[PDB]
Amino acid sequence: MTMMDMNFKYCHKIMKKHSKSFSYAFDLLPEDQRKAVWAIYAVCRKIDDSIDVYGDIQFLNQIKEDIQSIEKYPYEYHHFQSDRRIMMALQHVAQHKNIAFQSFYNLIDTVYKDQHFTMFETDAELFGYCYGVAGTVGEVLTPILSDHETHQTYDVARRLGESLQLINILRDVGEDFENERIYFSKQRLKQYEVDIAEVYQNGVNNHYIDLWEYYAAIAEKDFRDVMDQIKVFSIEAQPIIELAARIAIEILDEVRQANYTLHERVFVEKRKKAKLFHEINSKY
Ligand SMILES: C=C(CC[C@]12O[C@H](C(=O)O)[C@@](O)(C(=O)O)[C@](C(=O)O)(O1)[C@H](OC(=O)/C=C/[C@@H](C)C[C@@H](C)CC)[C@H]2O)[C@@H](OC(C)=O)[C@H](C)Cc1ccccc1
Repeated sequence: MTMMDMNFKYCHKIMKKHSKSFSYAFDLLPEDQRKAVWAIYAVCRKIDDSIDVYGDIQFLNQIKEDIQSIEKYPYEYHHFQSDRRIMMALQHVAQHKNIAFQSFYNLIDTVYKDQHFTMFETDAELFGYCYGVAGTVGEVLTPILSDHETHQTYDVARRLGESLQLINILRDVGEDFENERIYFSKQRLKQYEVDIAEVYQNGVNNHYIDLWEYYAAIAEKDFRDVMDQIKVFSIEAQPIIELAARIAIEILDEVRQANYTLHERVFVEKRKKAKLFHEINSKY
């Protein structure tokens, strides 16, 4: 192992321990792309953690400054302030791919702002947040998942990330509620007559199913459009991106099968993921 190998292996360790769902898919990719994805995943997880868990603006400030050092001087040796091994790997990636640094900065700002979770007033603000935490990630991942760095490729990758964020929301509403988080907008909860705490206590009702399915329909339409444009991605990523769309839809059906429960985390079995992947890439 070279030292750089050890940096990527560390990034992999972070992905493998925490990623119950992304990890299976992304490790189906070829080696250079897989490694780049590990470094991006590790950096984004550290960003998300810094606030949610380790509890400091300064660690987040350190991450931003490290990324800024890489952008300004991609070939200089930096004494990274945040996590050395992760930043060395990201710098290696940036020497080989066009990283959309402003997307990292948008992500960091969104994570900062989320510190004080004010509920979203409008779907526009919810979707603005889906962009900030996940559209941005799709943007970062674009030059890794594709050889085309056109408007269309970034737009598809952004939409894929934001829709994945919406699936995540739809799966985790109970868990999120326990953590003092509601992502459905106040405008939409008000329209559908849903109080999450009330539902958490008294079971799923029809007003809630309707609200949930309103947002699920948005997610499903967005995935169909991503699938329509699968070919903007590289030939090796296409099957993996298709699996992601598919698992996303499978999660929506599991929630539905579990009658929209707020009291367990539905998940797609690893064996079933393999079944879905097999089905998919026989077409390739
Ligand atoms: C913090 C983040 C993780 C949030 C997350 O936390 C969970 C948890 O902490 O428990 C998680 O660990 C888990 O559920 O196990 C999970 C995971 O599986 O990874 O990770 C969850 O994912 C899913 O639920 C996936 C559902 C399927 C539909 C997946 C399809 C697409 C099959 C391919 C997700 O909520 C993100 O960063 C920010 C800024 O949000 C990434 C790091 C961003 C990134 C993503 C990919 C590449 C590079 C960067």
